[PDB]
Amino acid sequence: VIAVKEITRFKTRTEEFSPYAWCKRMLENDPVSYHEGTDTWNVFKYEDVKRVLSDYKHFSSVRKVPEKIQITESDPPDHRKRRSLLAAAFTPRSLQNWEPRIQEIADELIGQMDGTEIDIVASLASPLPIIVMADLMGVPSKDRLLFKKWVDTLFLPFQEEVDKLKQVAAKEYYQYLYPIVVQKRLNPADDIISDLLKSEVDGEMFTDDEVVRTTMLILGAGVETTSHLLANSFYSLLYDDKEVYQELHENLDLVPQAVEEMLRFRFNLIKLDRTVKEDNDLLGVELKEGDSVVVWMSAANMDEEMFEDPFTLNIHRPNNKKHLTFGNGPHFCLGAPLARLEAKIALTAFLKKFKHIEAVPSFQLEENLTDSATGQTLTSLPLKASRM
Ligand code: HEM
Repeated sequence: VIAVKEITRFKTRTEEFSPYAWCKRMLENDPVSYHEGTDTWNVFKYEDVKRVLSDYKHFSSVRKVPEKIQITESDPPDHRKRRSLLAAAFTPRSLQNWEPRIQEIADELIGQMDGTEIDIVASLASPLPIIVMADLMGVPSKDRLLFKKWVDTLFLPFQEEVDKLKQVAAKEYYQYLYPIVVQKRLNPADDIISDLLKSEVDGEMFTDDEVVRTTMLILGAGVETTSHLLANSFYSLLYDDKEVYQELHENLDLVPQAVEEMLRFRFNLIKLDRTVKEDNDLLGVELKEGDSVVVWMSAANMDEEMFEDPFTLNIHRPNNKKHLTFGNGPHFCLGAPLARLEAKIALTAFLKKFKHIEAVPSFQLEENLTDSATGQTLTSLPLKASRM
């Protein structure tokens, strides 16, 4: 694995969190770039990133976990089958049915917020995805705090005393959930575990172990990323364009468009890796089998060939939803509708309750950021809210 910081070599976390000047420089001066220190080819332009992510015949997701559940690191023809197995639990019917459940959870969390000082990461951005996933999975509401404790340890964290805590949590999680999975095979309900147990593609079906382990992968894909989107949205409403909050407060139908502009502009720096599978000179440079390619979706999202005035936050830009933050092609995020729905529901609920927010002047961004797979992520974000 190549960390972003090995390529950017930025001095501060802040420059990764707000990397606009670097993206511009790469897009304009070196859009298909060889980085000798990591032996990577780096792709920045929108059209090139989109093509690389479509062209699984030349750019593989297999680098260098039971196989049936390894969806991200697989290529066609197995990838399609493995994705379809999981997709049975994320149908549009299910997503529509989830909306009132997610609403109720967001209402409970916002319910507990008071003109007092709120840590939006601790009070909303972290817990909402976790509590939602517990509910959607079919974990009994009585065990929510216990489940959340394991998820916090495993997926927001954060010592080779840490390794030990995670080993213990993973075992506790597995021995909690496995008997639930067993019970649900015999008595299905309307929940993710039950839908996974019934899923069948070309005669392939999940074992109970595979169901449990798929739930752990779902958490690993969805918790920290969704929390990053929620926290960054509030960051942007506090520090990027202060008028946007008022616009959304007076017109809640703008919230989905605002979420797409946060995915475009405030999800930094997200990249994906591929490995060349078939020799090719289609990016205009010849790459041979085994070469490493890094596609920078954060930069593609700032490409003026696709997005007008790309270094400005603009929720009215007509084509923000063409961003590449969820990928493109065969591996495009299976969670994207859920992620979009959680963010719309959370923001809307907060906007209903609070007329104004304001930044806390003592907050230092550099001291409240940590690494993640999808870019620098906020460990807290304080704000003052006016119930007004
Ligand atoms: C803002 C939130 C999210 C972001 C930005 C995000 C981003 C991504 C990206 C970029 C990929 C493509 C990886 C690749 O091509 O190598 C991906 C794949 C995936 N995402 Fe997400 N994701 C998010 C939330 C979620 C959630 C909530 C779930 C599940 C509940 C989830 C499940 C998946 C799965 C299963 C894949 C693999 C799909 C495949 O390989 O066919 N994601 N996501």
